[PDB]
Amino acid sequence: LYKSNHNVVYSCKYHIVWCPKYRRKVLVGAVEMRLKEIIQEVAKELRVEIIEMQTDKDHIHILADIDPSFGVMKFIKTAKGRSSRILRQEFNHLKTKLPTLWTNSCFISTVGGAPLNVVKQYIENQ
Amino acid sequence: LYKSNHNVVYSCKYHIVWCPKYRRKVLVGAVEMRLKEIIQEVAKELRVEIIEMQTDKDHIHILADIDPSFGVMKFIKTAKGRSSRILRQEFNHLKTKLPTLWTNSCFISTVGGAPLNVVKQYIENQQ
DNA sequence: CCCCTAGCTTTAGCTATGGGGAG
DNA sequence: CCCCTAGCTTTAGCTATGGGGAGT
Ligand SMILES: [Mn+2]
Repeated sequence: LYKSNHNVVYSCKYHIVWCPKYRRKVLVGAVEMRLKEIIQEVAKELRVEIIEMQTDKDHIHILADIDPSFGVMKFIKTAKGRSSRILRQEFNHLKTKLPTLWTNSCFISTVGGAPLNVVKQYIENQ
Repeated sequence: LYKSNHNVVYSCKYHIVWCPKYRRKVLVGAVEMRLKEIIQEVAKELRVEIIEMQTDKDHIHILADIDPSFGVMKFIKTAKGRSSRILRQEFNHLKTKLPTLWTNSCFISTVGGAPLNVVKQYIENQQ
């Protein structure tokens, strides 16, 4: 459930989705395997909580908990950016067949239900 | 439902709650009236979408849509900070009875349900 | 709507409530 | 757990995945 940063009590979870360039179904086999590895590593390094993360031929789906003071875009930037660089060094076709691994676009959807009774305990905890 | 910033397709809504210092029930009458006014003004200025916002004696409750690239804490900072300064200039007791209007704490809860079928249209919209 | 730019990491490749520009 | 600091607006009063020092 909830977690607390310096004086900020939060529960922030997002549904993030992004596709490779031209929607090329390259996220398969060893590539999708490596992709998830690097993102988990990034998440640990950026204190991001990876909840759900399944990969599909032409897109990835991540559900993460991120400190509102940190920023979703910051996580996405390291995720997309590092993956592209690292992958393009291992899987050569990613570099030759595509100018970049990803696009400058992503899908962000906030997830969570109105947590009544947790609001009241917060208030009384003040 | 969804809005698009430069290449980012988003739907980010938060439930924000914060209380005045010492939980002093000062957010009533003309004070609560002015509080909501200023926040609405701030929201317009920061392109924040004020959905729900009711005030209570010892705490405010806001439900807003915020561009993920902008940041929730940025909106919160301007909201708490501006309100505190402006209010304490109008309602004198707020300055004399309290050292500051708010505390350095707030409650942030993400709200929204898994939008299947919007995910797919996004993907297919990627050409 | 697209190419450029500054900012920052991956020092390559992605973000910036981004910018300026058609005509 | 708290007081200080830099950053930024409100130029007062609030944030910073904040900091550093005392600390069951
Ligand atoms: Mn899917």
